[PDB]
Amino acid sequence: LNSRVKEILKENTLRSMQDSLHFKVKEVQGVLENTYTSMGIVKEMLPKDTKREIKIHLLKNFILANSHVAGVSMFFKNREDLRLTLLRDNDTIKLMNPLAQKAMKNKEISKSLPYYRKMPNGAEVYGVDILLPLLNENAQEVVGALMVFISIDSFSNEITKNRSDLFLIGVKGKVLLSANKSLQDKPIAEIYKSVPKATNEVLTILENGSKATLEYLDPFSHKENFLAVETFKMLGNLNWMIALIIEKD
Ligand SMILES: [Cl-]
Repeated sequence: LNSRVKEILKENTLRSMQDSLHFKVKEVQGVLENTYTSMGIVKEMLPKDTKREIKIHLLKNFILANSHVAGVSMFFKNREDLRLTLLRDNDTIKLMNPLAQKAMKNKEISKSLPYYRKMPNGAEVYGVDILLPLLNENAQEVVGALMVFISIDSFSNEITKNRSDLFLIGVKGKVLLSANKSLQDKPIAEIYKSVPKATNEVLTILENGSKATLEYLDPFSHKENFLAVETFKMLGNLNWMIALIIEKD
């Protein structure tokens, strides 16, 4: 049978891979729908006819209350006095946007591309911004806006601490985080040039927002791998995805 069973063994493995991965994905999700809420609080309170001294603490608290959050920032249309921008030194520091606007012009909220933000010590952090229009007591008029800078790098906790077999992949297939940092901000279609059968199945699932398994010769290991991949809407509409690889052995 050694092939009848090599094939049942395969099934056994991919099943538990997807089980594990599905847990890995649940993890990373609730770490952000917690924030989007622990956030959200913030949206309603801030635009209160309260004071700059008040709101700072409000924001300075919400950063502290969300590890993977690395900064925030505030605007108010003609009340220009109310600009400010708080970031990560190891406490917060105060330092010194057609999307922010755009989502005011909506009252729907939006995200950005991943990008690298230089930080008060000098260090550059990969992250996305999450915009959040600020609106009036009646909520038919647009006040200012908020901006929460989510460190993608902060998720090495979930992604790369003591394992190195997971990948976080965001839009059109750009590796967002991975044990090897050479890959951050490069798209899978070029990292894995060698296996378009594979990257086209991954880019497809990403688009459709689903899960699958498959195999590919890895170009770093030079050996065949099993791959399980699974998606989730990063705000709680477009997908991020996590990948879990296992060398056949
Ligand atoms: Cl993304």
